[PDB]
Amino acid sequence: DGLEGVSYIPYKDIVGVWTVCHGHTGKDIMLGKTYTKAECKALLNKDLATVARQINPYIKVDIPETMRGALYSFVYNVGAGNFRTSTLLRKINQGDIKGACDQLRRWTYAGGKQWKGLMTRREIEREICLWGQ
Repeated sequence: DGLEGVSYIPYKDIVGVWTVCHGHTGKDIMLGKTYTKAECKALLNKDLATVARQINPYIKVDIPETMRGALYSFVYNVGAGNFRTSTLLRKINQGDIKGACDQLRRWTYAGGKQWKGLMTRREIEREICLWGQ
């Protein structure tokens, strides 16, 4: 029972890049292969671990494990080099969770990319914002 909006067979995106599962790209993709749900989750695990490797040095405080997972999903979608990522991490490091929530809530109705992964953008907002309350 495949998830809505997940392609289990690799396809070329608009800019010509092979993609599969939760927006996975990379030289590891097997063209023509029908991926299982478990394999798609393994690719997501691999991609989020890569995000974590990039941003962990910039997370300087202990945070709830749910907030951590939310941050990895955020960065996976928005990009580690985006100023939005830098400002979000800085606010969390400072304990300005309300400020982090405010930042995220500007984008609630943007509605751009398909958010990739098993979390939704609203779930990320909820995770950070519910700690600000």
